[PDB]
Amino acid sequence: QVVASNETLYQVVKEVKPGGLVQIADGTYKDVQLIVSNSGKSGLPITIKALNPGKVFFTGDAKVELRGEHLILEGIWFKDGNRAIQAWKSHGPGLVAIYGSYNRITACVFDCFDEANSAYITTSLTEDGKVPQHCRIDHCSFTDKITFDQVINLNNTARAIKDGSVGGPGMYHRVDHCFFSNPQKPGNAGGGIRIGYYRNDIGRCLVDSNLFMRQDSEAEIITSKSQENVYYGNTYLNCQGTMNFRHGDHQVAINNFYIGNDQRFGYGGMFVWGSRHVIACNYFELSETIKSRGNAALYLNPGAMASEHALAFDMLIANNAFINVNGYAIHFNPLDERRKEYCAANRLKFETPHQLMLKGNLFFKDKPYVYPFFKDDYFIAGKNSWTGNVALGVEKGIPVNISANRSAYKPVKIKDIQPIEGIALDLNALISKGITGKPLSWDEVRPYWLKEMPGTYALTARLSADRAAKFKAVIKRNKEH
Repeated sequence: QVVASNETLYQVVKEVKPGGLVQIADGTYKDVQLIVSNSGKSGLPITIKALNPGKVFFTGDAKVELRGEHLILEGIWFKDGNRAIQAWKSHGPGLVAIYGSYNRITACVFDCFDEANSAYITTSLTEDGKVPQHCRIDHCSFTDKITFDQVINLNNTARAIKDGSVGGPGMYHRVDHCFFSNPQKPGNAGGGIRIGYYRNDIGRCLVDSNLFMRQDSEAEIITSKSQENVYYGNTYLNCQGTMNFRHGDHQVAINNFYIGNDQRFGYGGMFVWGSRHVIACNYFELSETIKSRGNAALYLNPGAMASEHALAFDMLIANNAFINVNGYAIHFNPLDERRKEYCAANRLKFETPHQLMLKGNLFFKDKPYVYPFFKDDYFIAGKNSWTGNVALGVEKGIPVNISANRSAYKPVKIKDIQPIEGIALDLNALISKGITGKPLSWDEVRPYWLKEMPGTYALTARLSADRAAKFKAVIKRNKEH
């Protein structure tokens, strides 16, 4: 039914049956506490949506909890928030917390909600330990987030000092067609998306067709902290950070576009920890790279095997293109001084990237940038294998024999890559085709009912006076007194 107030909303949701449809009348729902405990059924989900998306706003000291299964939240605009700053925390449930499996949140807008630290959307474990699975977050816009923690957290474990060989279960969630553009916070303040927490956690989540435009929250655009996650067809435009395989081996990044097209900031990028990854058909064209990280497009982490800063080794880097990157195409030992010290302080064995299979990659440069294609201060003959790559425009930087014949460049056929269980993608076929399509635009991801881009950071790299003030206050109270 049609509800026009928080109370009637609460009541109808408490009575709604599988296949039900709850439509929220045009208006503002202030301090709304939407708790959905009932469940829809496969093929008969319960849909809660604005009667007219774009005219329903959830505001104030609000909160949404999707606890049942087979639920759908659609066409809601979250703004003018006021949650208590002393009641919410990073690593806690998000503004919208999904505790049940098979749930979907689509065509919703989150725009500089409030000052309470937390993610905007999270999948959270119930107090008894159950892990949500098969959820989808799509066609949602996340802009001008001025609070700590990621925009989205996909959890399969509770935060703990850790490292008991145990690991979290596979989630099988999907995040697609979303828009992320948020201002830069100091330090490890939470980025765009986090999946899992430690290397023993299994993710098997699909993140595809998302547009990150000036997603500058922190150093990490995406901090993938679980095994077997697949990142496909995502566009990262002028983002001050890198898309990372932070914890967990065997991760996949295929046909993503990393583009930096101005000189305003340093952009990225992918920083890779761990082994057995598949990094293929990605396109890197960065006008400026990140100085603090080593000025590169692809960073391969030096360190101790399977540690907190897992050595990056034994992986496939194929059919990628590094076009006019103003920095190294590939840095083989970024942050090595810090990593060495870290290993020494933890009695770990410091090692450097090796057993890398670099096949059919294109490295090209014709602009007046000064960086050779590669940096490997620990180069050892034969530690890595190079086959079918092409490089021209600048010195390579390392003693490797590579074809300079561009007209003969051809992506390589790969056919021994096992697909990830639960994810319907033919990895061998996708890699073999080479790089397809091009960067995604706003119209290709925006909520069907939304015409204009919310917020101001994406197009101006600036926050309004009111939002800039709140942002400083948030940052200030989180720093030493």
